[PDB]
Amino acid sequence: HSQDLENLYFQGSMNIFEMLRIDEGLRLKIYKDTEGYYTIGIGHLLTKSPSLNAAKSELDKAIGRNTNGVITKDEAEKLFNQDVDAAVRGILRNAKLKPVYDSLDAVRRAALINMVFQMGETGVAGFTNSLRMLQQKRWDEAAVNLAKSRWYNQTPNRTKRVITTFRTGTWDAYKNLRKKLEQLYNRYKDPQDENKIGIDGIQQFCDDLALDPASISVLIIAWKFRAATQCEFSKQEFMDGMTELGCDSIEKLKAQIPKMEQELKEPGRFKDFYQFTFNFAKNPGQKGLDLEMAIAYWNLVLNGRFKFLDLWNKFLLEHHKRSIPKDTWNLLLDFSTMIADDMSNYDEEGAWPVLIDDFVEFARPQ
Ligand SMILES: CCCN1CCC(N(Cc2ccc3c(c2)OCO3)C(=O)Nc2cccc(C(F)(F)F)c2)CC1
Repeated sequence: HSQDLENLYFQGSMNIFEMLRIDEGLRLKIYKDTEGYYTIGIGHLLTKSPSLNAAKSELDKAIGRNTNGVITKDEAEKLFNQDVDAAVRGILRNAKLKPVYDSLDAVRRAALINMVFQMGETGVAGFTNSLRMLQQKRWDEAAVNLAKSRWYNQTPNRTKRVITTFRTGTWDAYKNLRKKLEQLYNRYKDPQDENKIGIDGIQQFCDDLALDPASISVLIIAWKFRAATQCEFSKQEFMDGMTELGCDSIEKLKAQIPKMEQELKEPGRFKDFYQFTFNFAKNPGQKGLDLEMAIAYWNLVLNGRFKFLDLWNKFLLEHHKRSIPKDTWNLLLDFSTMIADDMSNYDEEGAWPVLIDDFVEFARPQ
């Protein structure tokens, strides 16, 4: 009962959790962070173990049920609140942070905690001049000074909101952000289902971004938004992606697209994108991907990368209808990577899909 959120009902509805939900984002399924470690919620590290089962054990232990690696928002808030309590304890025994923290009102304390989550105690303690201004209630001067920092350059939109919070002592920046995202989402949402954007809204989104829906850039955007399926774009996907990408407008999203595209050059990221495509393309009711749909997506994602793509098309157009399983999809990229220009190094004993064995027999003589 100690962690029950009902114990916080005397607070405002806006709080540090909701603040970090906007500034960092909330994930309700176990995922791997930057450094490859299993994480959930708002940046809550579960374990450094490579074992997902280990991560699930820790999570189940913490939540008190068999989660299967999926939690609710309220469960994420409980984890986050533990983390906040630890951050506050640290602040309160730090001679450079305690005096300013103690001096601040509740809303501005949240802004300081936000900073500590982003940059750690040492990072925040480096702002000696600005912290002194805050301790002295010189809010406008503190705001001006913080805006000159590398922090501002690293995360300008988050930093601006945190600074506004210090300037005003209100949640205005966060109310405004939420409203801006709601109003933007409302431009695209399905009028018959407010939980998602349908085909017409996706088209409008593409048009607003000046992109052809058939372009690889649109698939890259879906990948960055971790979209579940090609047929719709959920409210949760839209909000989570805009949050993760640090964007509260179409202009900002447009400026981010080239950066998304560049990520495909970093280690493992093209493979991640390629594998994502299968799940996105497949009918949610089906386990495999219809061959015709697989061809369409292969032609988008592998053109200019897979030197045998045209022969692959010729091969498949002769083939009978089948569901392409995930493993066959995934292994085609590995085939593309290893295969010699004349196919002379294919290992028939490599446990490739039969489809690829058959392709090599078809192609070697062409
Ligand atoms: C070779 C693969 C081509 N590809 C297939 C999927 C098409 N499509 C759904 C869509 C988008 C626009 C359409 C349409 C269907 O029919 C008419 O106009 C989507 O990408 N949907 C989508 C779903 C969630 C998020 C997003 C995204 F974030 F905008 F990128 C797009 C876009 C074109």
